[PDB]
Amino acid sequence: MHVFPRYAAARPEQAAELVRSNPFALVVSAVDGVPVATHAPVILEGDAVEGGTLLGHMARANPHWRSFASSPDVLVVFSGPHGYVSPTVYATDPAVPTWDYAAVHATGRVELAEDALDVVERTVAALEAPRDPAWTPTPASRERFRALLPGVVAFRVRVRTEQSMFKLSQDLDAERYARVREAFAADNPGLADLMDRSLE
Amino acid sequence: MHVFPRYAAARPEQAAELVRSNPFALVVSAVDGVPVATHAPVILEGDAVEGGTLLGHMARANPHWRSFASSPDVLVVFSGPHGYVSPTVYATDPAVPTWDYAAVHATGRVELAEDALDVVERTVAALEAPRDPAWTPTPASRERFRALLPGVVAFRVRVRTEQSMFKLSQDLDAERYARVREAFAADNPGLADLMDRSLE
Ligand code: HEM
Ligand code: HEM
Repeated sequence: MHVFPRYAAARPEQAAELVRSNPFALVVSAVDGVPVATHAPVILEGDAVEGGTLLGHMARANPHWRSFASSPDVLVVFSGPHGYVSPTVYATDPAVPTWDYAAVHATGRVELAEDALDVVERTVAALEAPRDPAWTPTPASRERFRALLPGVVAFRVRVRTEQSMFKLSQDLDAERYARVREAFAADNPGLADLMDRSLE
Repeated sequence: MHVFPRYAAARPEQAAELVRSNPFALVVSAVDGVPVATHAPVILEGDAVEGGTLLGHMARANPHWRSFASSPDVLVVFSGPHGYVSPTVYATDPAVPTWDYAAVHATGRVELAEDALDVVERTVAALEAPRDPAWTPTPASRERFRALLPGVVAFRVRVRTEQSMFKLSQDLDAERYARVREAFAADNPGLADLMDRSLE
C-alpha cells in the first residue's frame, strides 16, 4: 500500500480507531514462498498501532499457523468501509472512476500465544463493546469456551511498522464531494459515517 | 485460508460470481521478504477463476509493482459481503461468536501488462455492468484516460491455484439460521442477499 499524502489520516488516532472498529482482518504470511492469508478477528493492545501488539486466533485445523515458526514475518490488514465511486455520481465530464476506502496495515513478528483463552475472551469483549445490546458470556458459555479451546490457535504480533490510508474523496471540490457523500449516504451508510467522522 | 468443507460453495460458478461482483481486491506479494498488499480493482478473464487470468492496475507512484519482477508470486484476495455473528442473535446459551464471509483467493505469476489502456477500459466496463444506470465513457473521457495513462501500471496474473469459501451459517439448524438471516436483512442486506443467493 502506498499512502498518497492527500489521503493521509487527518488525526493520528484515526488508525487505531479503524483497527478497533474493523477487527475482521486479513493475516498474511509466506508459506513455501507464496503469500497465504487467513480471515480472522484480530484485536489491538496499546493506545496506538505503532508500539502496539495485535492478538488473534484461527482454527487449529487451519494449517496456516504451522508456518509461523519458519516464516514469522506477518502483515495484518484491517479494512474499513469502502465503496466504488462511479462517474455517474460526479455528473461531470470528462471523468475517471475510483474506489474509496480506509485501511490500516501493520507488519511484525508473529508468535504463538499460549494464553488462548485470554485472547478469545478479550476478542469477545472487543467485538461486543460497540454493540447495543452487548453479549456477555454466561458461566455456561465460558465452560463451553474451555471445551472449544483445543481446536483454536491464538497468536500475537508485535507491530514493527504501520501505515494507514483514508481515501475518502476529501481531495474533491465541495460540489463533487457533496455528490459523493450523498450517494453513499443512501447506498453505504458505514462509509458515509466514516467520511463524516473523518471531517469532525 | 483453510476451506472448511461445511462452508464450500454449493455450486462451482459461485467463485467467479463473487470475483466479478467484488472486484476491489487485495493484491499481495513479498517485498524484501515481508508481504505487502495493495488495494486495487482486479477483473477476471475466463469463465472460471481456475484457468483464468486476472487483470488489474495501480498507481505508477505506488512502488509495489516494482517488486514484481524479482518477487513474482502473487496472491489476490477477493472479499465479498461479511458480518459479525453475535450470540445475541442466536438467543441460545451456551454460545460462541463467529464471523460470516465469502472470499476467493487466487495465486499465480504476475506480469506487467503493456496494454494498460485496455486493462483500465475493461475495468470500467466490468465495474459499471452491474449498475443501473451505468456510465459509459464519452470521447472526452477516453481522451482524458490517454492523458492519465502515464501514471498507471497495469498487470496480469495467470491463475495457478484458487480456493473459495462461503462461510454463511449454512451449518446451523433452521431456527438459528433464520435468526442470523433476519438480523442481517436489516443490518447488512448485501450479506443477506448473498446468503439467499447461496440457497437458490
Ligand atoms: C467475537 C469473537 C469471535 C469471532 C469473531 C470468531 C471468529 C472465528 C473465525 C472466523 C474462525 C475461523 C478461523 C479460520 O479460518 O481458521 C474461528 C475459529 C474458531 N474459533 Fe473463534 N471467534 C470468536 C471467538 C471465539 C471464542 C470465544 C472461542 C472459544 C474457544 C473460539 C473458538 C474457536 C474455534 C474452536 C475455532 C475453530 C473451529 C473449527 O475448527 O471449525 N472463538 N473463529
Ligand atoms: C472502475 C474503474 C476504476 C477504479 C475502481 C479505479 C481505482 C483506482 C485506485 C483504487 C487507484 C489507487 C491504486 C494504488 O493505490 O496504487 C487507482 C490509481 C490510478 N488509476 Fe484507476 N481506477 C479505475 C479506472 C481507471 C481508468 C479508466 C484510468 C485511466 C487511465 C485510471 C487511471 C489511474 C491512475 C492514473 C492512477 C494513479 C493516480 C495517482 O498517481 O494518484 N483508472 N485507480
